[PDB]
Amino acid sequence: FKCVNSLKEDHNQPLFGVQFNWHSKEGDPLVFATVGSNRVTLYECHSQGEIRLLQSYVDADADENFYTCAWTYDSNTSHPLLAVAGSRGIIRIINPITMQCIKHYVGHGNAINELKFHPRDPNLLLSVSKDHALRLWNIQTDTLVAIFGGVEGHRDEVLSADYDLLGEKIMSCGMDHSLKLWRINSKRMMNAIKESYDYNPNKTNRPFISQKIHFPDFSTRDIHRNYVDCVRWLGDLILSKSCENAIVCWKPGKMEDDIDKIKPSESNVTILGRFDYSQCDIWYMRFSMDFWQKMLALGNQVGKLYVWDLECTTLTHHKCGAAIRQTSFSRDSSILIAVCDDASIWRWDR
Ligand SMILES: CS(=O)(=O)c1ccc(-c2cnc(NCc3cccc4c3CCO4)n3cnnc23)cc1
Ligand SMILES: [Ca+2]
Repeated sequence: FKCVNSLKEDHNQPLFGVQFNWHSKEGDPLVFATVGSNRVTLYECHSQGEIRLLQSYVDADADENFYTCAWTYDSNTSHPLLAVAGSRGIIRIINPITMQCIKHYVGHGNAINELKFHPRDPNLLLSVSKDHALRLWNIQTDTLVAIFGGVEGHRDEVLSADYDLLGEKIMSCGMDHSLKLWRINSKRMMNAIKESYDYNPNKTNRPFISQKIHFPDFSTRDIHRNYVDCVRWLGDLILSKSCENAIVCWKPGKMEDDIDKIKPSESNVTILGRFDYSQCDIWYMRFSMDFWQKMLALGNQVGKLYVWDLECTTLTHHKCGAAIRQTSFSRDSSILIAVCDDASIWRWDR
């Protein structure tokens, strides 16, 4: 990787999220989104390291602080859509063509820390919040499918979640140090997803009833000893990080225990490896994997970019010294984008 370009956003506020759109064709434009302050900005990656600003969405609320964004497509037309949320706990669905807000979802009793679209069903949006719960939305019928939390749910703010390869289960983590598994391929959850597609507030006067999932399918507080701010699946394995300067690769149960044969009572975990690094002991630092899950990338609090081949390397520039909050690889992994606390964007090409 070589640094081929760099730019700073005029608002000067930290950039907390960055996502390439992976739903674009080959030979179609390479687009990425950035979130920070009350803004969502679109960019196009061109030949010889050029970054072209497409458009920005500025939210009406000046005190809204976007923390996350995620890309989806309209199943019927294949046109891209972008979901954004943050400190207001409002989900906004933006039309990237016109950078206009199509619709919004209110529900969470505090800020939204991460947004994730279901890997198979583009209408299924997962939100994680400071209110201790996860929420699964059907953005086609504008319904709240399920609320994950309560009694045996997270006991503090949820910082991250990720679906497995096929979107049969979610793993979430937060300030309570725990990592919780929630199966969505249960009869109850599949009937709720099916039911949510048949709902229309125009054909009934009764509300749609959300599944209230009070108990996870697995839980552990044995991986990390501090806030768990990032979680991602690597097949049936889990990669998670705290602020203890390591990304831990682990799994529920014992060495030969199948994740789908694990009972909720399961008290064992198996650590399969660690990715050690330095100066990334501040809360809110995300790691990211490329489309193929062939590469791992994590930025540190002083502008260093760690990149590991999953089949280490440090990417530095003297002008890059602020905390790198999030990174994103293009679908083909040829480009890696890093976003910083000083509103700066850094482009690294293979
Ligand atoms: C410059 S400062 O004033 O010290 C500061 C620093 C961090 C935050 C902040 C960032 N991010 C989120 N949530 C999203 C999130 C969650 C997990 C990992 C992760 C992210 C974004 C990057 O890595 N926050 C929720 N509440 N505060 C925050 C706000 C102010
Ligand atoms: Ca399985």
